[PDB]
Amino acid sequence: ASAPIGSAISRNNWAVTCDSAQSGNECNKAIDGNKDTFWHTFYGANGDPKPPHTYTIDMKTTQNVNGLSMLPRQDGNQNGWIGRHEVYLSSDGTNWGSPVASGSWFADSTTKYSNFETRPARYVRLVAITEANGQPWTSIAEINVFQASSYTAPQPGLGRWGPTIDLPIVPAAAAIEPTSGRVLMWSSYRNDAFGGSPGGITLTSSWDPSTGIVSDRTVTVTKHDMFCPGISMDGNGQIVVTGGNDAKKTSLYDSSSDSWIPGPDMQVARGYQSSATMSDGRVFTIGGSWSGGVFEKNGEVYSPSSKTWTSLPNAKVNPMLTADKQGLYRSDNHAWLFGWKKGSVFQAGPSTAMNWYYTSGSGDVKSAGKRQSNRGVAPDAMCGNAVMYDAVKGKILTFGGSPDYQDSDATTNAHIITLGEPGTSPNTVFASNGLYFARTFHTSVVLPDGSTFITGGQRRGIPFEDSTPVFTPEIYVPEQDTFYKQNPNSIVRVYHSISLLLPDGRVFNGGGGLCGDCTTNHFDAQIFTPNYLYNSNGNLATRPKITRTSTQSVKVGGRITISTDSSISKASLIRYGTATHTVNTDQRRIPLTLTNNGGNSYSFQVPSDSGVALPGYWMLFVMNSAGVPSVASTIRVTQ
Ligand SMILES: [Cu+2]
Ligand code: NA
Repeated sequence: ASAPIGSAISRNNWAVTCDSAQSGNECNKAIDGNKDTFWHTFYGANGDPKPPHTYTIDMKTTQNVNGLSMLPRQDGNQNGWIGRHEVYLSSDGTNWGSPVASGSWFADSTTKYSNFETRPARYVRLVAITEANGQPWTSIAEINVFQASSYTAPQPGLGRWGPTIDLPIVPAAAAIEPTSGRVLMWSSYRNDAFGGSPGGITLTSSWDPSTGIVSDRTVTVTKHDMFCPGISMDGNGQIVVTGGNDAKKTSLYDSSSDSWIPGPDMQVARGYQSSATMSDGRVFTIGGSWSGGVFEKNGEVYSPSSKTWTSLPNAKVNPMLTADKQGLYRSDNHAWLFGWKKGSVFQAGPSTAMNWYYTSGSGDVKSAGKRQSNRGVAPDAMCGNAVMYDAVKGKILTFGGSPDYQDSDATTNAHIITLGEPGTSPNTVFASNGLYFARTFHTSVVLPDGSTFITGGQRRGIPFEDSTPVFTPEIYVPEQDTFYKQNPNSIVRVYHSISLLLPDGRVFNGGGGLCGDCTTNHFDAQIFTPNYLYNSNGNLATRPKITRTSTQSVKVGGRITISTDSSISKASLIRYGTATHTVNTDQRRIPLTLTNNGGNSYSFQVPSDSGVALPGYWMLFVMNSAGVPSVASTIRVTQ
């Protein structure tokens, strides 16, 4: 199940309008209180008019609306189940604006919801764009609208949340398809659950930001239930998905061909391990006792060229284990890995102990010291996040998490780690005064300007429970060493949530749940628009445009020339992300130094070290003096 974020609005005084209604299937059956009766558009003898179909409610008065529920027909018949839809709100009945929510609902008879930020409205409209099975009708047994306790206008200058993207699944794993710009999401063998999988199948769903279309596909060709995996974008731009529900499998997603290819089986079965792309395009993984057994799981490395997994038994997992109370089942999970120079992999945590992993010969591990600051040694921070926001300067910000995976209080601890050469102990300091809010299961992304956006989580980690939610996101501004609260959202984002940076510079945040019958499944995502996209008036700022790119494929150390439509002050390269269970080993930012060629023509060199400029796809953003970023250009970085 799912749940709405508000309380049902009394349907007494309401007045409803339908585009069509078959007699016996009146518009009003949708608001009778009887689940046996439903509104149904014309059929048979009244003809079969195709969607869009629309349901408009006049609440007579103004309510602080935050959601809607749609119970489909409960009579065993599927006809009229709503697929694609859009939700609109109006104070007047004529001016509807942009949808506050849109997306697709799964094809079943369960109640479906639309949760969105609170907005005063007297009118609500639900547009059924499609029918779950591609037929013409639209049927609704019951429709409800929910209201918030109160309404507080977002504060100016602090970003904005919305709209809501409704999905058929809980997106507990997601990636950006670099060639298409779509967000690829997956759940498990089911849309809302992972427990009890026969393995071998995964439900995926894609959202296209340009069209707003949500497309779904069941992947069986790799014979892998991809829930709880390792995820990396290799040196070729293929997304490598490892283990999880099918503990030894590897599935490869090729963005180019929009397809899934079986990969080689790993040497060791794992679930919940992290994997990290290396300076040579190879993928290194270690740990993962969620599945495949609980024992010491040492490193192994994937070669995309030979398509083999090779064990690195001397890259030992032992030094990175946390002191988790549940033991090894959790202590080797979600390592904070970063591919670095010369085939090295840095492990920044969650264990207090940081380590250098080496991939030559049969592997090696060397101590990189303890995460600590003038305030003391940092405790284990399972599900804390770690972001490389300046790969050139080896800067990684770490924050949040808790000593144990669950039933433990989250911390506000935040640190800056500065990496040097593999093998050396990196410098670590405390980040400002730590987070404004202790959180675990939160997610984050590095933004075009080098700031880190952090959102969601709870103060005490209780998987599948929406308790102690943190609704106020924070942004860390490295130049200032200061954290800033942003406008809060209304949907709890705790365990199984995700965040990705979109090519347009906005953040996609969604998921949470995946517990079958629980009521904490969140079949949606929201978009957070950072204040760098608005001008002073609260309107969207005008964005610099990248008119020309000399090339879209460059070797490390290579130069790129661009022309813009306006003078640019800054530019950054952001590697495309992948995300699940707080882990994102693929995102990273490289600040670029620009050569002004005169005439709004500029060049920059990509760093010559492939451990900095990890191969794969990257997003190129340019910023005007105002700080407003362009939409990204996609550049492939090869060694
Ligand atoms: Cu999980
Ligand atoms: Na009804």
